[PDB]
Amino acid sequence: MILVFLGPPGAGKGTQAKRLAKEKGFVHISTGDILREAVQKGTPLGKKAKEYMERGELVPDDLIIALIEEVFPKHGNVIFDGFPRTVKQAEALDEMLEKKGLKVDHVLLFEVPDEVVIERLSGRRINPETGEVYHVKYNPPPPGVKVIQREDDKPEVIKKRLEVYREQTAPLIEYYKKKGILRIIDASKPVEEVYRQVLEVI
Repeated sequence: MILVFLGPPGAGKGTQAKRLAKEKGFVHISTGDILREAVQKGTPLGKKAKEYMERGELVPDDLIIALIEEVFPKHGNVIFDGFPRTVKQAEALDEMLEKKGLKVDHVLLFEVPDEVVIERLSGRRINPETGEVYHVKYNPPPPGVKVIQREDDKPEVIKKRLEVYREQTAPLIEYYKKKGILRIIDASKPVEEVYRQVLEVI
């Protein structure tokens, strides 16, 4: 079966993805990985994707689709983690899948209140003399170790970032809602209870 896992950063969706992959025997797919490998190996699509990045352009959607179609497991059990990102990608993904007589079975939307995402992300502190990460609330640094707060983790910026995430994702969500395949997960819950919801929907 094929699953898509979507959610903003801070939602913990990849932890859920990796556990399910391990227990059930899915291939976990991050498009970042497949792209990086193709570009490094210098395959024909790897080379084409590369020219685009060098110019300052996004890699076109049909290229990412073709990269996925290349390394796609024969058994057809995969979890897409954070992809598609747009409606356009969703349409092209659907198209290449049905070319194999396969479909997306479930899309899991990991929902979590803005308030909680801000607390998770904004709380982060970095030792710039190692790069070792801490959290003012969850895992405080020793009083004494020098730590900073990345500009990006300021509540202002994160707020902006969720707003952009929603603008981009709303139409994706609606597209999957229209097909009757969107399952809502309450990701505000303890990790074991989130995993319970995922198992329930599948």
